[PDB]
This record gives sequence, C-alpha cells and structure tokens, in this order.
Amino acid sequence: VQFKLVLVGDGGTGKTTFVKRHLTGEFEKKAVATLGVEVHPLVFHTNRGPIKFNVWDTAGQEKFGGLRDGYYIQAQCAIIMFDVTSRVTYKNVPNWHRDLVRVCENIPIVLCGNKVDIKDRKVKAKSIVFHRKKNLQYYDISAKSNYNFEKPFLWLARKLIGDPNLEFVAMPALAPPEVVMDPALAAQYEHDLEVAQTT
Ligand SMILES: Nc1nc2c(ncn2[C@@H]2O[C@H](COP(=O)(O)OP(=O)(O)O)[C@@H](O)[C@H]2O)c(=O)[nH]1
Ligand SMILES: [Mg+2]
Repeated sequence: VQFKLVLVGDGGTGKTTFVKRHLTGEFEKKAVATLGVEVHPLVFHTNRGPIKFNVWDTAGQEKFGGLRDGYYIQAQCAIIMFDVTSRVTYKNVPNWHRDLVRVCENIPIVLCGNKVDIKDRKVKAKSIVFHRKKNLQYYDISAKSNYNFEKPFLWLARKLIGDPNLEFVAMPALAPPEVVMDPALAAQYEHDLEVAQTT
C-alpha cells in the first residue's frame, strides 16, 4: 500500500513540475477540490514490493502563506523543496519545516534543491546546512531533466519501510528530459556535497 506525501516549499520552486515527471501519476491524478490539491499516485517498485506515494501537490496557495491543516493532516512523509537559483526560497525552508512539523510531528522529510540544471547556481553545496541540524536528508534535483528524481523517494521508502537496504528494481516511466543536465556538472555537484558533508 501507500503513503501520503506532502510536497511543500515556496511558489515557483518547481513542485508541480517535479511531481509531474512521473507519467502514470499524472495520468491517474485525483482532485481534492475541497483542499485545492491534486493527489498524484506515484508508484515505485522496490525489492520489497510496490510502494505508492500519494503526493499532494498544491494549486499554488503557498504563494499566500501556510497551508490549511487539512493539507498536512495524516501526512506520512514530506519533501521540502527550494530553488537553488533563488536564495529566499532556501531562507524560507525553516518556515516550511515549522509549518510542516507543527501538524506532522514524526515523519521522514527530505530536502530537495531544485533547478540544478540552470548554469548560474546561487545556493551551493557549501551553504546547504539545514538538513544537518534536523538530521534530514538532502538531494540536489532538476525536475526538468529528471536528475536525481528517484532519490528523495528511495530515501523515504527506506525510512518508512525501515529497511536501509531497500532498492528500486525498475524506474518509473518519466516525462522525457526538457533540458540537459550535464553529467560532468552533476558529478561535480555530488562531489561538492560529499566534501561539504565531511565538515
Ligand atoms: N530550469 C528549470 N526550471 C524549472 C524546473 N522546475 C520548474 N521550473 C520552472 O519553474 C517554474 C515554476 O515551476 P512550478 O512547477 O509551477 O513550481 P511550483 O510553483 O513550486 O509548483 C516554471 O517556470 C517551471 O517551468 C527545473 O528543474 N529546471
Ligand atoms: Mg505548483
């Protein structure tokens, strides 16, 4: 079965673009009009069987402050997103994490810095520290290129199932890349996180 996943972060960070990479989850999405949400059934296939993350994507109301309690309620996991080309989105991560945990106190949470395909990166590995204090997991991602798409969900699945050896045995069908994520740049970004991490 299944887990409610809430996807939060400033307007314009690429939450909608992200959740939409998973093609069947977009085709089978369900409206929850009473809370201004579209729930996308993101199925992933593990060595322990199938897991379904029901990802709750807003209809843009985060542009105007915290979300309603009904949005967060009964969430079993979360992704907090920021835009690595917009420093204020990173600065707002504490506010999202507070908005989130007030309603969902013991859930696994991953932090994702999106748009790493844009050449002029502002929030670099050296400054990404918020996950460390809260012992949350961080990934760089690029929704438009599918780069690291599966990472946040694999880390959440390991935490929810309590199996640090879980693996995905097949990739979901994803929208074809709309930008190129340069493999050398990606490698260097992962390296920089590793090097920031040993500090
Ligand atoms: N370059 C780049 N642009 C992105 C990416 N994800 C989203 N965008 C752009 O960011 C803008 C806001 O994306 P949206 O998904 O609507 O963000 P939301 O408001 O957080 O749901 C749109 O112009 C997107 O096309 C990405 O990975 N790379
Ligand atoms: Mg959106």
